[PDB]
Amino acid sequence: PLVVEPSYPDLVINVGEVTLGEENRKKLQKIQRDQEKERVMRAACALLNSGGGVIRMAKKVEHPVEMGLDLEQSLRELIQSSDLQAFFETKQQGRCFYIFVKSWSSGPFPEDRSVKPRLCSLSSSLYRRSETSVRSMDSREAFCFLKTKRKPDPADLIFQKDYLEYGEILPFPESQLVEFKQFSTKHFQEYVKRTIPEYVPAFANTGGGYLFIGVDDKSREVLGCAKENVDPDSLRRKIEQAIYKLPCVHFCQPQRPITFTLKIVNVLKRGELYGYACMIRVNPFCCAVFSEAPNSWIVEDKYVCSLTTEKWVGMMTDVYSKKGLEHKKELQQLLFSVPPGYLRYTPESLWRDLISEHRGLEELINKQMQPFFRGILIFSRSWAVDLNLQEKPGVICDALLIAQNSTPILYTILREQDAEGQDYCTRTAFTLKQKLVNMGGYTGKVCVRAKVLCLSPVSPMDYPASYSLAGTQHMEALLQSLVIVLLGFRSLLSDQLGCEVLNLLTAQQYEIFSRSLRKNRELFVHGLPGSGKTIMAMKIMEKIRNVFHCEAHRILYVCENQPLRNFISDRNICRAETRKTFLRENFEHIQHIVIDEAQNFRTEDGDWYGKAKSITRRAKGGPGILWIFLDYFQTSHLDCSGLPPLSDQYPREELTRIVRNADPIAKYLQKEMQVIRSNPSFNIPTGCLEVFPEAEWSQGVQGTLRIKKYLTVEQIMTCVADTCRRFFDRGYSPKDVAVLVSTAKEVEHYKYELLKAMRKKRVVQLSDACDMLGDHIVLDSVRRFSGLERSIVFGIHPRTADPAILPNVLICLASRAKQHLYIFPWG
Amino acid sequence: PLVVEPSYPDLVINVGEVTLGEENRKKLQKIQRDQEKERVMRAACALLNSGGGVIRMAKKVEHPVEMGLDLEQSLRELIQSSDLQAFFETKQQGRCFYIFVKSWSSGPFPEDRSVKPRLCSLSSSLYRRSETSVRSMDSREAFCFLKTKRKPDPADLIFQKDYLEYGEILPFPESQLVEFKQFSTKHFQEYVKRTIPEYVPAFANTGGGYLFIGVDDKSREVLGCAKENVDPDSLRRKIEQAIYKLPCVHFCQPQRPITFTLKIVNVLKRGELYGYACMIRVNPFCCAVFSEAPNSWIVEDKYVCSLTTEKWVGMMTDVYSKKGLEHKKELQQLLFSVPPGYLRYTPESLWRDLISEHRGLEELINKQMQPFFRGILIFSRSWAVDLNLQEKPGVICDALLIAQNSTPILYTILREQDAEGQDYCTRTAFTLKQKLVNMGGYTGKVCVRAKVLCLSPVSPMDYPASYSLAGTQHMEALLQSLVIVLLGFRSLLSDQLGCEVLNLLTAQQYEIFSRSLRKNRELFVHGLPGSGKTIMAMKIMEKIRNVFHCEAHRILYVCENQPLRNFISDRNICRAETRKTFLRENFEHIQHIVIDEAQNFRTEDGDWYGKAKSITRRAKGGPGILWIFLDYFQTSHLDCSGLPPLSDQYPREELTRIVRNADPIAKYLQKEMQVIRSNPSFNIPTGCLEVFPEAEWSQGVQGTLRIKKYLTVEQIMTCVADTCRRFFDRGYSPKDVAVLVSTAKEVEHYKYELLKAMRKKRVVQLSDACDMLGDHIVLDSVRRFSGLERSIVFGIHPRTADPAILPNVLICLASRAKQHLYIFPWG
RNA sequence: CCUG
RNA sequence: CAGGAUGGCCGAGUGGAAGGCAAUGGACGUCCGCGUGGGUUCGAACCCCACU
Ligand SMILES: [Mg+2]
Ligand SMILES: [Mg+2]
Ligand SMILES: [Mg+2]
Ligand SMILES: [Mg+2]
Ligand SMILES: [Mn+2]
Ligand SMILES: [Mn+2]
Ligand SMILES: [Zn+2]
Ligand SMILES: [Zn+2]
Repeated sequence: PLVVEPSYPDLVINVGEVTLGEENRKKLQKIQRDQEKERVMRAACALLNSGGGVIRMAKKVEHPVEMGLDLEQSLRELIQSSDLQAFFETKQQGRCFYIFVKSWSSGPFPEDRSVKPRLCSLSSSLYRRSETSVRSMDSREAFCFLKTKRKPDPADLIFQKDYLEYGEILPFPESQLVEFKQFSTKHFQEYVKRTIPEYVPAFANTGGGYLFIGVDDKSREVLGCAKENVDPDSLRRKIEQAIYKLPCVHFCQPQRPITFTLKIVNVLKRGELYGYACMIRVNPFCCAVFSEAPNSWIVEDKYVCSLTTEKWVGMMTDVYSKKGLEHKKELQQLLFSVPPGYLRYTPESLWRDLISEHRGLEELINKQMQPFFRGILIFSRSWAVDLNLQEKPGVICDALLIAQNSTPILYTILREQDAEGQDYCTRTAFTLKQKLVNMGGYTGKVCVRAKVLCLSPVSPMDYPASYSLAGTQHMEALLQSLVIVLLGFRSLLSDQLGCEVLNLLTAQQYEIFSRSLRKNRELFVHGLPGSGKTIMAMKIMEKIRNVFHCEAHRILYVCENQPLRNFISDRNICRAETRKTFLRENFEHIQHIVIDEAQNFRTEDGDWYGKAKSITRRAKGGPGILWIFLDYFQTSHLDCSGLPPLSDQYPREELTRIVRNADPIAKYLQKEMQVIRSNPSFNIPTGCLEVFPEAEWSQGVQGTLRIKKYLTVEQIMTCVADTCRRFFDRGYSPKDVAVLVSTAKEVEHYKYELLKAMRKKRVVQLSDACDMLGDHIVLDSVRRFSGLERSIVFGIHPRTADPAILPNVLICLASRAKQHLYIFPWG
Repeated sequence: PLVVEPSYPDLVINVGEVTLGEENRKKLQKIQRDQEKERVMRAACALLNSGGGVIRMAKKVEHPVEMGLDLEQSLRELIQSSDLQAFFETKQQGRCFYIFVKSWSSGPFPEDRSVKPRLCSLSSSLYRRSETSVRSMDSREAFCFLKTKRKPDPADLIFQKDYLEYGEILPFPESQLVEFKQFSTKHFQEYVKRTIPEYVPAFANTGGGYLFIGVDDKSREVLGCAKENVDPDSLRRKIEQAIYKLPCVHFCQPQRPITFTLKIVNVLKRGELYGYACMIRVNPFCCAVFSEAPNSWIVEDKYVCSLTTEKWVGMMTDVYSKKGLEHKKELQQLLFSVPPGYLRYTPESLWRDLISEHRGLEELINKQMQPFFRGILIFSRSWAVDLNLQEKPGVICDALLIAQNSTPILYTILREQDAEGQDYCTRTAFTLKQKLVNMGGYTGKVCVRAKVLCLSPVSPMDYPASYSLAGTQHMEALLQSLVIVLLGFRSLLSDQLGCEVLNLLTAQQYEIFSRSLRKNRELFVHGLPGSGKTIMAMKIMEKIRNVFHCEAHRILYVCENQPLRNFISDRNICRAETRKTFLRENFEHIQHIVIDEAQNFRTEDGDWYGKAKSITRRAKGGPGILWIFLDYFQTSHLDCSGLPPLSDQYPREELTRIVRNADPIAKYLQKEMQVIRSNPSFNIPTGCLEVFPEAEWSQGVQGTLRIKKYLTVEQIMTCVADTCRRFFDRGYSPKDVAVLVSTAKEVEHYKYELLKAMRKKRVVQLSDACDMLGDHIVLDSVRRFSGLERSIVFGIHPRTADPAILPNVLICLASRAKQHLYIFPWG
């Protein structure tokens, strides 16, 4: 049999002894030549259908030889092209001959999904009547045939007869619908058995036709087979069983069997019976009829296996991340930008951590990277875990090199030499390559070379020169496939990519939303939880500056909360102030005003709404911009806010698509908003909450949502410390974490008890929400964090004085977390 | 040389006497068999590349015969498939054998435009190196190869030597870069000439390589050619000339020749000169190299012609109605809807006119149409003129039948029998079929039969059954192709299709525009001329009814002009009134108000804007909708309108895309809008006209723009009556025509002056603008017609009493015409 | 297509 | 799974059109032709492939 050799970072099939050279292969018998050809073609088909690999065959001579014309032609028939170089490249060393196979189709969503077939095959086993001949459908023909089937006569005059005269001349030739057959007397019955499988499917697949057995092909005479040698009823049984044995597939209901008419008619000579003529009429079949199982091969687990008929049809007709697929080029430019003239190390934070922790690692890597002038080196604690494999103790780190004039190399750094190290690195490189093709959709020639290194002071297969990354185009295509693969697993780089995907989604929505600036002066923007409301507000202020040509200090932003204004003010895109500062101080020189989280405002201090109306109207270039962002789902008190009635808040723009939280958090927000819909506060006008998230919208970003009820305070706080330490080990920064509690009065207690457990985990700085620019964790209340967001958020013990306010708290909490959310409720 | 038979409504190629049957073609000499095959294949390739047709062969025998397996296989190679049935169908009667060919690729923009090649070929003459063999690229391979080219070693050790030894073994085998060839024993220079085109193109197309002439293919021994047999310098000259004779096509700058190094090296024998060896190193070539001109054929005029290298490459590497193609399904369902169970005559106005004019025409057509139980019969004065051909006097009408269970038939009706009648009908049917395929992009099997009929007292081919329209899908696909064909010619149905295209464009822009109904309550809609402002106003009231669930009478429409008020009222979508009626009567029962042409309102009667606000913002379901449609380019007077200041007119929508006038009219509108902007009216607020139309927006609808300056009143009126009579003869209704005058005081004068000429033309009814439903030519002033549209507009002597309005009046005139605009300015 |  | 198909007929020829019952396939010394169509070869009846 054929089995993949496991010691390699690639699929490598050993086919054994093969005779190579056309002169040598001409001296073989037909049987042995065909058997060696079949082994090699099974291997090449399997590697084409499974992401590529290497065929290894032992050659019986020492000197370089050519492949042989018959093997060449079989490879050409496999790829349906004379361009062998595109998929097959051969090397030979000593007594070893290697063929390097590229994948046929790469990824779940190739560009050519409707253009080229999913699989290569040795044969499709689909036959078509092609005028007077029967021909087998190549992969492209069969692809088109099934793609068509999936969508939602004088001969009959002869067939109607109940007897035939011996020597009768039929008045029609063989044609698209007619086929005449004659057989020798002794073998007639076995010849019929072998005939049915090749002509019945061809008629069924094409439009039907008549198969006349007992008619001379050339003269069209009726001859039949002698009575003594044929039993009509046994013949009928045999033919019918052969016909029903044919494998049929369906794309419809009802899935009825092949329909045909079988007639065994009498052949009369001089008025006496001589023999029997068999006539089959084959109606056109609704779907595809195979003569047998297709001859297509794939690698699964470790065995080269043959696809079944149904699996083959499924593949020939029909976590993957489409947001990654769509944004791959932008994401690659952001994270894995290829430097022009030096080797880049990423992530820089993880690299610095590793070099600080381990002595001599810097020198080791620098010495190992001398040959590679340009490219990128991507580090990790364990690429194995990054790919959902098992971790190996003793692995300092893994690094993936993607440099010019080199193949991809996966380095594994060990503290001390190990026997299992090379196996671990090989498994990791093999998985990485298979993902780069089968998930990342890479269509080039790719290999990952596994290389173990030891910090304490089988040969590698040589690939053709076409497997080396020759420059920017290849490196960028491979890094975009790497982006798409990383977005399918949980890891530091997959989390950075997910954050950038969220940013790109927000930018799309903002481009849709910013077209209203030229159309409005007064606007009430009703956002939903996690709709980017604040990001739109900032980008709108920038757009106002650019369009109206007014200086930044002429644009004003008003919010309820000090942390939020602090955050907005540090942008230097406008003047930012609070409701109280706004109501107190004078702003006559201000032309444009933006107001956010207005539903949290209060009427105690004064009529901020009227003040802003006046300030904006008295602007010189007509009335200025007065945009009031608000979200009633995130209300923070039962009092009135000073907003005009719901019927007065016009014109309106609604931000309904969730673009700021990953998929789990978004689903949680969607579910939880129904509680607020069920019981809203009385300060909320009734009809406002009848805004619903877009049903067709998803973020396509992975995240973590964990509910950890039934725990005590010290357990919560130790768990938080453990999780933060794990993230910091994986490479996250503290400035990606925030801890949110019910009220600002409990902030001091929870800070103390968090530092009590953090002093065991090597970070001793917790900051309030009023500072967000330093590299430290943020602890604060849910409410004081309104308008801010962090990648990882710890939600501790929701609590408020009034039931009428409690329902909001879960939404106002979960909406603060971009990717990872941990909830610790009371119980 | 082959020629098209001209007596047919199709492309028919008569290839002469052909031997058919496998048993008959097996008895031939190979030369005769191959010559017959070449003739048939040239015909088939030409018909594939030229829209399809028929090949006629004369078969030497009386009885039915299969085509022959070599002919079948050549057709399979031609279409690169075994599905011959899709393109080739064969019939035979007596001593005639027909092959009906379907077009390979049809239409200017096929669905498969970028995936399948435009041409079928007998040979591409493009060769690629495939390991150790040279292979010709089929059509699909050559298509992909040319796309790739269009988008923007141990052998060298031997090659470096300057002498070799007889019997030397070259230490490397043949490979993708190396070819071993022996010299011929007989004719050496001729052999080298023969072999250079076989190998130099393949190396040049596939990365270069080495060709060693004089090296045994099997033993790899150096043999060379005897010294006395060839002369090295003449051999070099012959090789270089053969190389430079190779056709090449470039897709790049510069267009450099083929690059190579040619070496003739002495072949010693025991240290003495015995012979010569030829070494060619062929460098990779930037573009395609042909061994000879491609073997592809096409029907040009009356000749079957071969395509040149450059014509073939252009065809392979790459009026028409884009909007027709985009909306063909909707346009077909509007105009050419095919009913279930009865034959439909269209256009019915033209049909009625024809039967009224001619005695017995109804009887003739109804008699002819008995056989057909379903379909559509499309009449015309002259389908030949519709298709840009020449008219034939004596032709009553042409009808195009498209009925179930029948092929298309073009009928020509003559008053009296004529010899040229059948020729005229055949030429028209040929043009129609070729257009349906090559221009309308029909991909099925199509033939248009040509029949002549008379009102007073070569046999057509019989097409396969697949050429008859089986049912709804075939009839609809064909009618959708006819839609695209018609939209490229100037005719009555083409003008109706253009009107419906403008309606589809308006509906799309309205789908964009109507999203503001949820988001605004007060809206100022600023439309440009021809931007469909009134259509939006009507359709948005239709939407207000559905979205506010109120009855129609709750909506109020207010405009300036009585004709427009009437046109709106007669639709029963709302209550419609005038500004003057509005400012007097009671309307507080109203919830919603839409104001149109508000720029033309006047202040002297009252505060209409104040009344509108007051009525709307006191409705029960909150403030009502108050949308105001205005167009500052279409200002009719220089006084005050009563609108709020431009700085106040928010929120604001803009309709900047012209969707109501054909392309010439729209361009003329833009050119006049430029004049307005250059010299704006003073009563308009300052920044209004800085609205600009969509730069790239086009309607793709053909129209008529004619300016007949320096005419007299008599000439103008006679020309108007003459053009009206021409249109009415062609089939346009009177109610497609409007005659517009500069001022209303001239209306009765010009009514008299018009009837004075029109009574010669057999129509007696004119109408004022206040009746747009009557089937009459509307004569009225530009001012009174503002807000109304008609297909044909006659603009007479436009002018203003106050100079500023001079270009505004021209714009308000032009914008009224949908398709045909005739202007008669001042002398 | 024929024969074992 | 093997073995076949040659000129008028019988039959010899597996890589440089016998013989037998003056010639006794053809197109224009080159080429095609040994069931048909292709391929390799400097060279094919001869080797390879498909088809009948
Ligand atoms: Mg014989
Ligand atoms: Mg023999
Ligand atoms: Mg032959
Ligand atoms: Mg020969
Ligand atoms: Mn048969
Ligand atoms: Mn060779
Ligand atoms: Zn079915
Ligand atoms: Zn070039």
